[PDB]
Amino acid sequence: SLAPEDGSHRPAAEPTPPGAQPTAPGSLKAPDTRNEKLNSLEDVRKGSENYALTTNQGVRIADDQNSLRAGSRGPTLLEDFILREKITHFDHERIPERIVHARGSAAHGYFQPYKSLSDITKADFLSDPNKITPVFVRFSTVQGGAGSADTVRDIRGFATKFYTEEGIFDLVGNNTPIFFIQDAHKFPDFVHAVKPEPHWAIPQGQSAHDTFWDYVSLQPETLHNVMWAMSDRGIPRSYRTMEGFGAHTFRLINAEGKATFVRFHWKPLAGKASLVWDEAQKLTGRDPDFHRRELWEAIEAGDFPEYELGFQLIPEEDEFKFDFDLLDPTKLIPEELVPVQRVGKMVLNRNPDNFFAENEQAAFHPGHIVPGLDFTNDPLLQGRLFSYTDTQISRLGGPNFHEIPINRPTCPYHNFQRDGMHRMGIDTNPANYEPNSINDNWPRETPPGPKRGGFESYQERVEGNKVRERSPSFGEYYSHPRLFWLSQTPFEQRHIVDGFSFELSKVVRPYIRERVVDQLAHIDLTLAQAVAKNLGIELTDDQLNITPPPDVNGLKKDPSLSLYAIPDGDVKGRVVAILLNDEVRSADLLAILKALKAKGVHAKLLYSRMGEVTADDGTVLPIAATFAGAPSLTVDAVIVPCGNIADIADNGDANYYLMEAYKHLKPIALAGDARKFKATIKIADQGEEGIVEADSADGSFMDELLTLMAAHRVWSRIPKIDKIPA
Amino acid sequence: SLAPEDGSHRPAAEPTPPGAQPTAPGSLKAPDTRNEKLNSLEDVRKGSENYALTTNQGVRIADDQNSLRAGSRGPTLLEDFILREKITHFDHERIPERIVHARGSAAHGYFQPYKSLSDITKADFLSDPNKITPVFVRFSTVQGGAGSADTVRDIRGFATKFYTEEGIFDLVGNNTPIFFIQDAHKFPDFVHAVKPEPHWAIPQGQSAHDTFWDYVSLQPETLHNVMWAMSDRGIPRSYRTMEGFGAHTFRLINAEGKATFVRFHWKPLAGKASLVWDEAQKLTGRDPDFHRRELWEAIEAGDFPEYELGFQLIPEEDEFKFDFDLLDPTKLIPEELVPVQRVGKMVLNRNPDNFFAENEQAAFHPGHIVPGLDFTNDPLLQGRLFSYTDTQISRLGGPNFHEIPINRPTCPYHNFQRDGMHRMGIDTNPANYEPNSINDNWPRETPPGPKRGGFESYQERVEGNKVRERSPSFGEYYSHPRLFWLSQTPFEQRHIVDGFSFELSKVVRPYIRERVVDQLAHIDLTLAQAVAKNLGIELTDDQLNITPPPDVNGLKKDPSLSLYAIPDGDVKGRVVAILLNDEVRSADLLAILKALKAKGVHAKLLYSRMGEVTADDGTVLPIAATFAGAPSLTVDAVIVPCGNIADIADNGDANYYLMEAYKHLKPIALAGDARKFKATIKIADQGEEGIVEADSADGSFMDELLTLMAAHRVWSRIPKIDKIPA
Ligand code: HDD
Ligand code: HDD
Repeated sequence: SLAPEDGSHRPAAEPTPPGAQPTAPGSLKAPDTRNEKLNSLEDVRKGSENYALTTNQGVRIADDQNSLRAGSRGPTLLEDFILREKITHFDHERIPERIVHARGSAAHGYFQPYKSLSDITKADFLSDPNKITPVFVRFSTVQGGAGSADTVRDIRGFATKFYTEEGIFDLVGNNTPIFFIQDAHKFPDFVHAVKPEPHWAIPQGQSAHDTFWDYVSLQPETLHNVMWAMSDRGIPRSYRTMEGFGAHTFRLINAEGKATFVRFHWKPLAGKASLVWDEAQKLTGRDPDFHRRELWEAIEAGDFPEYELGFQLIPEEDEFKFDFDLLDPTKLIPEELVPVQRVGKMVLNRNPDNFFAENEQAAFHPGHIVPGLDFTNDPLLQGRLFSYTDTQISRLGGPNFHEIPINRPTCPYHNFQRDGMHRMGIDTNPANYEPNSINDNWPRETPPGPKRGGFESYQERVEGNKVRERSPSFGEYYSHPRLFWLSQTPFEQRHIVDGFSFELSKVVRPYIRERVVDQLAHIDLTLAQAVAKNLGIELTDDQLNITPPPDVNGLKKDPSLSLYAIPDGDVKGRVVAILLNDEVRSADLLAILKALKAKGVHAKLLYSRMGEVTADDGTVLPIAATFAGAPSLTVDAVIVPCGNIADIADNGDANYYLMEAYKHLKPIALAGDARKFKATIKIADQGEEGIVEADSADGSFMDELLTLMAAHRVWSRIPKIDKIPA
Repeated sequence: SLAPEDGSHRPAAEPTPPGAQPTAPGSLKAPDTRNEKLNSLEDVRKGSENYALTTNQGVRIADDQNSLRAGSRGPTLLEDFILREKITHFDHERIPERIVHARGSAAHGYFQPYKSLSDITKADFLSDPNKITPVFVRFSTVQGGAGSADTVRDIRGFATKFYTEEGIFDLVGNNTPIFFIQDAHKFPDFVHAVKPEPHWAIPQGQSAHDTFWDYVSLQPETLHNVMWAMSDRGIPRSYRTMEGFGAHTFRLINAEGKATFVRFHWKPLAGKASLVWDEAQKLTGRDPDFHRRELWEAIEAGDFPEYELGFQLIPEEDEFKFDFDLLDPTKLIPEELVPVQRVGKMVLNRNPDNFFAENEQAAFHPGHIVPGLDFTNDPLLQGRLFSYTDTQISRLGGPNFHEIPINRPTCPYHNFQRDGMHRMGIDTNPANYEPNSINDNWPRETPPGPKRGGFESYQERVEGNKVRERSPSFGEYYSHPRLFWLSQTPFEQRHIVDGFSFELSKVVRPYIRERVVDQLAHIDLTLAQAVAKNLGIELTDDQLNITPPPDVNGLKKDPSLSLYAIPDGDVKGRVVAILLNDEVRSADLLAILKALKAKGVHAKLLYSRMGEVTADDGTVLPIAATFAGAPSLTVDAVIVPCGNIADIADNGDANYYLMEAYKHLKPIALAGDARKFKATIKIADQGEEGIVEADSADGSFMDELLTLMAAHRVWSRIPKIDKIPA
């Protein structure tokens, strides 16, 4: 019942490209990768090799194949305590998934600042460019269950737990710089509207349904984040290729007590890249685990996800200086007005050992701040502070959630709190209260100060009556949506139009579509007309006369809002499909593989069956997957080397592979006789931008392909795709 | 007052076909559809129209848009009890999902027997053909979470709660007649192996991964249910078009105390029908809720799902008369040996009101039997009896899950059990123990009897030592897989071959593929060779020499094991895509639509945009969805009426629609000029079986199409589709 004699059951404990080895728990794959937090989990990591199988009580089991019965065809006996322990534990494996962001993928890593920020913050983790702070990061979707798909259109979560020497700091952000709503009190209304509808629990992972567009049409504050969700930001290529944002204005507090307003940013060093909608959708079926898998494999390959932490900083005296309210989380701060200052780099360099223990049980909460940080009055942030503590009581079984290993501080924690379900800490303090004389008052309060001080809130002035009232300054809904729209490239605009058109086409009640289109007419008439057309709606004269909203502080556009306007391509960690034939020209493959390796681009070798093919020079080529098993959806570009092309010329799946990649705007490269495939995707003999062709795969051929891959997708091809049946 | 003044926000309370109206809670959609259980839920149904919005304590809310703060831009106050109640309930909405069958869709209905079964069972619900028993049924997948996709390849659950006059009877079955393993002690090993792998939590909703095939390769008892899952059984068209089975041998006990062994069956009156793999997988992406949705809409349309309950019955004296053990749940009872006797009909005729409250909280458990039934020593069933009670303690929060309204018996329940979390029932009995004199010993035990008696177990003889030992009678693994294989049509066999080839191709460790192939070589060499070819694996002479397993009691096949060998087509409730153009020939549409209506087949009118198109004669045609919005995956056939075909002849989506429908073997009909599309799918001028074509949609056109639909798919097309790129 055992391992194969060759040791091929066990993956190498070395960095390896996606698909080369089976994936494995982080500590077995990369045992020499360490940080303070990873090491501190060693008390609870449990091995297996050479150990006897036991009950949870430590009793060795002799027969784990059978229940205890009265004769071998008889009834099962109640005294079989081994069976009931095993079954009882199985029967209770599940815990409540998170209310929102139930679907997510996580990894370990570390953070360090570029330079001390003690001028603006006394936060210890930002005080020294050579103090490393471990992190645990969870990326997520928002609406779907823990078993929903990755590549849905949705906001993405981006939560980072920093295990600092002065306490845990959780920066709990999303991949867009705003949220749908203004006050936490409306959170259950918004989330109930986007979630599956309550009578039938449909649809999963989709805002494309009546209730969501109902709420949107009636709550125009939502339109800004909806524009982002309908843009390609809603369907990222990978969690490594999206931005992160804290959304709210927080405060930094320095040693001298000065407060500075701050918004948080994460910049992806692998660049910004998203899928296209037909590709993302079809991908939730071909591989609902695509982003989870891609993150885990990138880490196993050494393509560590890296992010730059950046701050937008606004002096206190500048609170009222924009034409929007800094505390309104439906408003972004344009980088043209306030630049992002580089703060530090985060590297994710190890996967967890057990998803449930480390990922599913992790609890992030934006109230977990540290000295040198503070809140503001943002009314959405204010209510979040209540929820993230409260929800852990059911999700994680009670108030000792900070004792679940993933959640534990690596710095000291001591206080007079006691008991609770599943209490691990055994307190020896004679006192469980303070003030106490019986333990000389320990543990003791600590005055605030420059470093290692107690937490004291910034003494912000509060003046007003007790009111349930929206600030009048929040009552503007169109100008940020319009600034975002004007900042996208024409093809990004087209995809926004297509997203609204596609979603609203799935709204059954036509008046809801109409009301949404009327809201679009208040943002931008070209957008509104283009959506209306697709819905067979005609704008009224009044609608055509709606005055567009004002510019944002004089800005006609801000290109930092676009995924693609300013190139920031990085091909390392991307992947190519190489479509094999039964007689590959080995000279082509040599050159292809060598150029890709030089840029850290991975390859997957595909064929019409599994096993091996032999190349022209006798090289045996192992096959990663079939053309159907690993579709073009899962790769960044497609290369077809020369060889016996007749072998694959009339294979439907091979031809379709190229048609799907073509439709989805990916680079394709055809060497020698592989150019016969140009007829399948209707390329003229002259060739075209985005299809690489030559007599063979040489220096030039690969350089070309790699240049296209750095530009991500071939946007100039878009007019040519609506005619192809794919 | 936000409803549209035309009342179009509210769906009509009358049966309407899929897509015609928004879906609704069953009691608002079909208020006159009643049964005793639905009626008994009235005490907890909560309405809404005309009511003031309140806290849960009944306090009217004035402003549900804002938190209470100090100043309208000030901090949120802890005294906002309205905010905290509303966020608290939200923060705790989730409960743990089911350990297995997390993904399920459910409906209300009723059951009635055809005639009294008093001669063979004293079960009250089967005693009288005029006794109607309310039921609640949940259908499910097995592996994936509650938010996973419906049309995965997996076993399906089919669980029926009968609310009988003598107690709840739960018939908790699946859509295949056996299970993967023999003894309940291995259920967590099997389930852990099929579920997402523990390091990374991948893959969702798929057995296509290493650990599953590792376990199967090492436990040949699994192979029979694996054959079922690899066939088109693993991807049903609808919950209305699969079979249901209790799997285990149970007992019926009559008034005279005679036991008869029984296996339970559900026959779908809508026939057996499945998807094909490429369609199924793509549909998990285009509509992960397809089966849930199809069930709900069939019920709203009046196409109620109906099933006939049947029994395979075996006298006690025949226990040992088969080549396999009756208590072995890896073995089926071939209907050629033991016919299914028709017992009664179940009709599902109303959707729930609230999915969480009725579907998510429902608790089914096969130990919930009633006098007139009993168990056997089947060692899988024996362990199930422990699990389904235990698991509710966490899932539903304690031992009072029977007081959750969907779970309550409709008949009396009284006992001495008290307290527990969530206790609803307020006991007034002076006594909470028996025997007692202080309440005259009430409630009292009831002797067994012909009717309305207490439950007494059949006094089966037990003789043996206390052993953890598998019966040697269970040690045969191959002959049932082989009988199943030999019973399939050739196209079914090919689909089995492709299901194994596709799954093993996702298994990263090659030695596991090889070991599975070797197991197949023990079942049937043709199967094993065909899967080996697809994997690039060469059978050894030893493997080519393995002698096949014996016939099952002289059977070389049983056609009842095939989905399609014996025609059982039913078109009612199926759906057709109609591809419109901007000037449709109205006479064609009249003929098509009326022909479909007469046979209970639905239509969806599709185009390149939403809104309307106008026919030749000026009739205005409402568009249901776009070609891309409602892909051919979601229909059973496609009809292209004549008109201005030039409108759509160059539309990539229109073309691809037909290519996808064609690849997946679906009937396609083309009228007048729509026949120019013949070139898109490569049909010969003189046409082919499975393509209907004529000058118009008059005469025999619609009959020919409906005939194809009654046969489900165009299996003869299979050799044609391999070369088409779609
Ligand atoms: C007042 C309610 C509330 C509102 C207004 C917000 N959140 Fe939240 N959030 C929760 C209440 C909550 C929560 C219900 O507490 C969750 C799910 C359950 C839990 O553990 O946290 C959560 C989870 C959650 C996660 C997933 C953390 C993880 O991976 O485990 C992220 C990334 C965010 N939130 C980010 C945001 C952003 C960017 C918001 C707007 C700027 C926001 N939340 C507003
Ligand atoms: C000893 C463990 C055990 C084993 C051997 C089985 N089950 Fe089971 N089953 C459970 C333990 C369990 C459970 C974990 O207790 C579940 C999930 C949560 C629940 O309430 O019951 C369940 C759920 C469950 C459901 C879903 C009910 C619903 O819709 O809520 C169905 C249809 C079945 N089972 C059917 C089967 C079949 C056909 C089996 C093999 C013949 C089988 N079970 C063996």
